[PDB]
Amino acid sequence: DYIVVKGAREHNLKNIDVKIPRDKFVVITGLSGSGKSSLAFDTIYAEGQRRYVESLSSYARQFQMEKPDVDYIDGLSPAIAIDSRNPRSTVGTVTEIYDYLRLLFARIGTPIYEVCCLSIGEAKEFFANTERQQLIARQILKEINARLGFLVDVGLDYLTLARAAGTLSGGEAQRIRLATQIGSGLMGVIYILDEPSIGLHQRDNDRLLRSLKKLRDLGNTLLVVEHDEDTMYASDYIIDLGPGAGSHGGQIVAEGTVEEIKQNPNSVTGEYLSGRKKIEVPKERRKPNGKWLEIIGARENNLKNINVRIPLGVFTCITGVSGSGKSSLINEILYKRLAAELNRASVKPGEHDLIKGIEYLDKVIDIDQSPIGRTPRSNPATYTGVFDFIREIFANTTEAKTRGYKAGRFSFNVKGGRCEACAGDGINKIEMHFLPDIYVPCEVCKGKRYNRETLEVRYKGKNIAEVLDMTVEEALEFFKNIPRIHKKIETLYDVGLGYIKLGQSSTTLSGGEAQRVKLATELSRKSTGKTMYILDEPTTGLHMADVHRLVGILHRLVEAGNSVVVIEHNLDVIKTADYIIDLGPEGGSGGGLVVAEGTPEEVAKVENSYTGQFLKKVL
Amino acid sequence: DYIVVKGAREHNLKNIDVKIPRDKFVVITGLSGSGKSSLAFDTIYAEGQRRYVESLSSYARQFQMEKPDVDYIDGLSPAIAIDSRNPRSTVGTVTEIYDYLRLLFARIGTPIYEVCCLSIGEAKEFFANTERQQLIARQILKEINARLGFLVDVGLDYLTLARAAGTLSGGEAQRIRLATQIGSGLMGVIYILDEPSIGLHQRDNDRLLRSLKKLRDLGNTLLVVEHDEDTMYASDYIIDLGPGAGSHGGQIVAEGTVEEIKQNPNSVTGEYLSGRKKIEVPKERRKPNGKWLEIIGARENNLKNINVRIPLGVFTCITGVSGSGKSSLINEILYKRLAAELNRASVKPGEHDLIKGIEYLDKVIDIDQSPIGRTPRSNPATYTGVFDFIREIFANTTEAKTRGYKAGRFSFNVKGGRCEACAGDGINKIEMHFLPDIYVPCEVCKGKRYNRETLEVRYKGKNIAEVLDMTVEEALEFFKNIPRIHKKIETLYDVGLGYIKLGQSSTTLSGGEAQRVKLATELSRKSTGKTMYILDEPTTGLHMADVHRLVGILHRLVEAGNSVVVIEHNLDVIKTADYIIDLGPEGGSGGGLVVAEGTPEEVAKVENSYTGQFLKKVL
DNA sequence: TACTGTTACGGCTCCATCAGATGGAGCCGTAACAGTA
DNA sequence: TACTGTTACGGCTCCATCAGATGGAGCCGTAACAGTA
Ligand SMILES: Nc1ncnc2c1ncn2[C@@H]1O[C@H](COP(=O)(O)OP(=O)(O)NP(=O)(O)O)[C@@H](O)[C@H]1O
Ligand SMILES: Nc1ncnc2c1ncn2[C@@H]1O[C@H](COP(=O)(O)OP(=O)(O)NP(=O)(O)O)[C@@H](O)[C@H]1O
Ligand SMILES: Nc1ncnc2c1ncn2[C@@H]1O[C@H](COP(=O)(O)OP(=O)(O)NP(=O)(O)O)[C@@H](O)[C@H]1O
Ligand SMILES: Nc1ncnc2c1ncn2[C@@H]1O[C@H](COP(=O)(O)OP(=O)(O)NP(=O)(O)O)[C@@H](O)[C@H]1O
Ligand SMILES: [Zn+2]
Ligand SMILES: [Zn+2]
Repeated sequence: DYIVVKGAREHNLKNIDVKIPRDKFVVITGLSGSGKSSLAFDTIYAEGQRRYVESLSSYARQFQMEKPDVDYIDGLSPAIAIDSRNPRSTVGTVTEIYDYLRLLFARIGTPIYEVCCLSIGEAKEFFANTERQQLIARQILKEINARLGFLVDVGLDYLTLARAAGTLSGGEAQRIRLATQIGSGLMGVIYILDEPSIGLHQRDNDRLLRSLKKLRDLGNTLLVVEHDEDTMYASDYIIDLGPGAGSHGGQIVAEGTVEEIKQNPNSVTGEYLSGRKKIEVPKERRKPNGKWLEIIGARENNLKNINVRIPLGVFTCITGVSGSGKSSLINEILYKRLAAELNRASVKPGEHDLIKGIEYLDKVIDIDQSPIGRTPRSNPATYTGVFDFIREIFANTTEAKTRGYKAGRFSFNVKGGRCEACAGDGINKIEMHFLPDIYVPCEVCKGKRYNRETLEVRYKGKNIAEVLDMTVEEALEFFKNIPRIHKKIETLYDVGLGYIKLGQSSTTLSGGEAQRVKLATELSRKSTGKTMYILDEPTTGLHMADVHRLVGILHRLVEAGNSVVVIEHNLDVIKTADYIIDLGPEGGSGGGLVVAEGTPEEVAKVENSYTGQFLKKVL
Repeated sequence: DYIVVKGAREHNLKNIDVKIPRDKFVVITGLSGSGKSSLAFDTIYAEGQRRYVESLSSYARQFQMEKPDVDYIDGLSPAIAIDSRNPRSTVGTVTEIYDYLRLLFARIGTPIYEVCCLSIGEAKEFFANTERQQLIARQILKEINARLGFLVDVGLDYLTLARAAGTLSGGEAQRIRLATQIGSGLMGVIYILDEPSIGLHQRDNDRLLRSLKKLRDLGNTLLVVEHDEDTMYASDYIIDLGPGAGSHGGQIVAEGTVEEIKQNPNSVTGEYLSGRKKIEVPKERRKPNGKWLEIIGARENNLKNINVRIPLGVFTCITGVSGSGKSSLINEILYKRLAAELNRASVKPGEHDLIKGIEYLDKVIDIDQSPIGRTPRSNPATYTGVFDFIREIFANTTEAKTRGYKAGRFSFNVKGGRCEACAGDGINKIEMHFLPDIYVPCEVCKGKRYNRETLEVRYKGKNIAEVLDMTVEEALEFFKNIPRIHKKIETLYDVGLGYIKLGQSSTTLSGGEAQRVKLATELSRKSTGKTMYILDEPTTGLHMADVHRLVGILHRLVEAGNSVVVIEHNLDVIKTADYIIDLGPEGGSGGGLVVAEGTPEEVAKVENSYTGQFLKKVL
């Protein structure tokens, strides 16, 4: 009737104990980097999967989850966790249809293109329209029909089998994954969903919530990690972590029904839910000053030759259902054209007639939708580009000049100035042939990543390792005088990473922390007073407080005289905009035209847009 | 609250529907080859495992269970099914201790025998008696300690790591497997145990029942297939199949509590439980006539130089705990010595001083404990040796003489007289690269396994395929005149296989059917009136009716003037014996001496033997 | 003289055990060139 | 003349995809030899 976890100390958990009810819809909420993903994925899912698969084949197991740093878990059950630009990965590989087709052509084929090029619906119709062949391929046909039906019911029936999954839209891919993993008709299995509401419109989120409720009604336990109010308002239990983030959080703050979290004063999530902390709605929207940017005849992806006008110098939001061509309209055409015109980028734009008003701008800055790449040779200091300035600082010291050390001698990724015993990693690489790997600190350099000769050179009494092993808040005061490093550190501090260290490995970063690192890196660049900001889904993996910080900095940038366009599905960002362009009304071939356009109130008055009705309800 | 199976037609199931309660101890009983193993293992376990692992890695899945021929299963949960003389398989490989030791020696070893040669207890004591080594091998040590503790608690703490698992006793190996598979502390998992009471004494069965009840109290479902009264008397639900075996059974006869099965008149299991059908206890035991067989100074395995005397010409049973040296005393010494003395076998006997009374015998016949080997090129006719006589019959026909066909032309395992299209298999070998294989009948020979030229030659109006595709009951009348084939078929009929066909592939045979085939093959040999029968666990995988048939034929053989020794743990066989030799009192190094010896009443009067107390309670 | 026991050899089949490689992209570091203020 | 945008190349690391081999034993078929009645 419960899952009792005792002595949970994985990552940043401060030896906490929880009692997660069974056969219930329970969410895990908190700040970015607070401990939700650790507590759920790295402990409960890991223990359940390991315990189940330990009673299985050893070779198959080698081809499981590592043991968490926990004392004991009671009431555990087998766990399934739903939770890349790869050219060699298409719809057929993900849905396994391509494997079935290859096997069928190898077995009963008579010595392909018409099936791969055909859509899901066309292929299903063709399949539905000597008995030895049927006897041989009865199971293949049954599996093909089941997979096609699941994909059609997932809301992505317009896709083609030969299309690459790297270019696949977030909503369609997420729906396909949910249909594949949820459709098993099992009972007594704990399901863990790590942020299952990314790249999904409100209607898609509602359909996913209905599907999850149906799955839970079978007699399962739903443990989802969510940041959206819609998900947390449709659950019977909430486990709130915190009270802060990073080393300042990792313990349970509040627990219970959403009303209990609302009444709880120690929970930031409850305060943001009730309304004690809220994003202020602008009383007076910024009216356009006559400066407009027009694109005529969009013909990229599912574009139906539409005309849209985006004002310059105001807050602009792009809305619509998943697959409605928001990215195709904004990124692939506008960003590429602006980059080619201004930054002299050698990139080919999308299919369009022409764009007016380009001369009104002077610079373009963009944040795409792809996540960042994780590597142990990177940290926030290297990612944001401030590490080069810090290395120049350390090479500008009198000791560095006297000893001849160059600017590249203070980096662990370049030989000649790093601990050669650990190859600059800082820890050894002891690995197990058939067991999860372990981390052992390197005793030659004691984890400082630099040898004695490098650490001898000190700037203001601190060597490179000390400044790498200290947080952004301290670096704000340490580098106050010098303007460039101060600006970069101030951007990192304002984006919300005032607790993280400058040398934390990116592989250990959370999704929200990496997202905020990317946002700070892109927004730390110089603005000339007339700049075009194109943000594509910036509030992903971000709590409402981080969303508030991002909205504040974006509005400060807008007030500085620049223009901002945000492709966001979040109502908090949408309600603060001054001009909303809506696309749709359906994903795929069913949409690609402007359902509505205007100020948020005008779009809300529109009775056709789903976003219009959602905005009317919100306002 | 239930598992609903509809349209179950795997193997010999006649499209039946069952409602198996959840979170209960439910057994599946019936005759040998009735449908228990199919219904449980091939349907419920298969569907549960496939449904769980379909939401897992594709490559790992290739390195699952085939889809059963069922309509739908409701209320399913992930399923774990507990259910060879391999020199390259020891205790370390089964318990995975050897892999851990090899990994530890590769990682922290300083550039083995003392650990492999040491027992489990010695190794545990040694392990329990720079911190970098402990940090590196903390998980390895924890896993080693957990496995050693589980093995010790399983009741097999005296074993050595270097000992081969092929020579491992049944009780110790079964206890180790149960400890390994049961110790996972999971909840909501269906456990399927296929005959978990083979090679186990009554005390070991009781300890296993206690362990299974403890495991079920966690909130799991126990679906065991059992033939022993002790297991079926400790369950809250019984699903009895039948009413016959083979093609005469496969449907549900009775279901409910053991009292309901007792009161049910249509169930054979209930009739045997209540006492309507029972094995008659001999009123007057066969007293020895002075003929005795003495072995002095046994020194094989855990033998403590004991003296035992086995009478000649009476029913003798060997009892004792698992590992008490029953096989070591009887088989390895007596059978080898008798074979070398009489049959001129070139085998080396065990370590003993000498054996008296060998000249009193004239022949030795034995049935060992190892199961039979499964191959698609064998059937009961080939296994029992009657196929050679049938082929000689078919080569003795006038058509065979006229056409020149030899005795080997009527076998599907020899080229030149078989369907070369299917290579004598009778079906094609269509295989899937990553899917379960399928069977397609060969259209060249229509499944008759023989070409037109071979099928032209007919004996008494029937060709070889027709006589191969007909049951033993028909073959009893067909071959009535000829004495050798009549004797072999009569042995096969009396052993209980009056429904099976003469050409059924052994790979499709059940455990009880293969066991009875082996018993018939060994007991069909000629007896000279003074023969020594050494049966080692003959009533394994056999229902009480098959046990009754075997007891009847054994007692007829004894009354014919021969001697029989049975190494059996079954009380039904034991209570009908005339002289019981008990070994023990503990398995492994803790036993190897005669706890008691005498008639069943005298051994029952003994207050030290566990078998004595069990016999006293039974009588 | 035939039936029955053994061994011996050739060919076919099942089962437990051992214990990854590759192409694509993303990131860090350095170099080079051009526009602007 | 310095700051900031781009491209271009070498080296390091993560992730999805492809889609078994071997030694041991057991069984069928045939041959060969020996004991017994
Ligand atoms: N190996 C590690 N050592 C120390 N801290 C770590 C380690 N790995 C992760 N952390 C930190 O632990 C905190 C919790 O991370 P995690 O639990 O994965 O994220 P989360 O709370 O689900 N947040 P987010 O994904 O951003 O919504 C973060 O501040 C991480 O930087
Ligand atoms: N390379 C491509 N070629 C053809 N069609 C594509 C391609 N990439 C995406 N599409 C389709 O174009 C439509 C719009 O996709 P896109 O505009 O990228 O999504 P989006 O609006 O950002 N939606 P989402 O990411 O879910 O919020 C969808 O039906 C996609 O499947
Ligand atoms: N492929 C098949 N086609 C037809 N009959 C089959 C096939 N496989 C197995 N059988 C028969 O189906 C019957 C049920 O076998 P099975 O269910 O495996 O045994 P069981 O009832 O558990 N008995 P046992 O193991 O002897 O205690 C037996 O008579 C088998 O010979
Ligand atoms: N080859 C061997 N070398 C040494 N010890 C052995 C060997 N085979 C078995 N043993 C041990 O000798 C003891 C008796 O085994 P054995 O007499 O073969 O079993 P059993 O009496 O038939 N018991 P069971 O089969 O469970 O009913 C056990 O402790 C075995 O582990
Ligand atoms: Zn080092
Ligand atoms: Zn054929």
